[PDB]
Amino acid sequence: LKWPRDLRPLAHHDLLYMGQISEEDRGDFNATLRNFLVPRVVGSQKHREVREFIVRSLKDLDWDVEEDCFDGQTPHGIKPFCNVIATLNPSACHRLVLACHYDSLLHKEGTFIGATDSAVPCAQLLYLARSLNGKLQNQKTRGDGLTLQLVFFDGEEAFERWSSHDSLYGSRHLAQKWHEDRTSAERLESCLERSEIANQIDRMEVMVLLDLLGAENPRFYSYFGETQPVYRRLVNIESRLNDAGLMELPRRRRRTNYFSNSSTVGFIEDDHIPFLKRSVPIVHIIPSPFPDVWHTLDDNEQNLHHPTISNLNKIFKAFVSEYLQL
Repeated sequence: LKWPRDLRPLAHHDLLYMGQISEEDRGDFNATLRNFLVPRVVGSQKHREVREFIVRSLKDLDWDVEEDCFDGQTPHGIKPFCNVIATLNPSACHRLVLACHYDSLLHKEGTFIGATDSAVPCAQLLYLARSLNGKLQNQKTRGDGLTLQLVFFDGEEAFERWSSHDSLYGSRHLAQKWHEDRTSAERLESCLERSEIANQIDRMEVMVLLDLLGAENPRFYSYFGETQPVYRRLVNIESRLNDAGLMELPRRRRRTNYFSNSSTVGFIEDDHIPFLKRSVPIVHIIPSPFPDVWHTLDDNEQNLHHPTISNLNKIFKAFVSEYLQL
């Protein structure tokens, strides 16, 4: 079976313009990121402040923003959680869904910033929205049944020992709410004709999950067959960007090669898992191997590699522009 949306390739000139990262872009992304570079412990004050910042930032760009709050029991007792869900055009039938988590790991030995995990991926999502905003507001006007949706999960990390009950507090909750919330094509703007929509979860066209990003030389693989047609667009985009000479490398005539055009499995359990059990196609942008710093106290700003971040932003901007045909 083919992908349900025709896969039409980014115009060369957009490819170039997405491949730019000016001084202002660097400044903007870094100023976005600085707000995240604090420990974001579930239930904490800084955690709350981080959430408020995400919300203000998306509402300031006329997205619909939802704060999805609930309490859950954990090995460390009861905790409040708030997922943040931002949707450009609510009434659009289908969503390209980009996601990360904004909670940080409770480390035993001290303050854990969680720069790759997932401060940077949270910055990346907001940066995309801010930099592509004019185009996103133009795309919305089409009313052609597709929009962009960002989710910033809460409580992804295990408090004690990773298990089915201790991890993914936010995803498990939202996946479930949305599965149970019934709808149909006739209640929604411009569904594709083949569509069989019985609930909100059916409206997630593909879920692209970002985690552990910001270190040198990531290596990604396609972790899901269902989503290989989409994963391929990442490989192709990285390649066009290198051809165009728009990747940042240490010497001239080098090429990045982050997205390996091959696959493996892992099943690195994550925020995708509860959506996957209800048939939501998934692309997990997570590296194999995990970085140096994973879950150490040195997952901090000093260990972030700004040339890699820039390159990835290029790929993500272009990727979103191609999927949504901006």
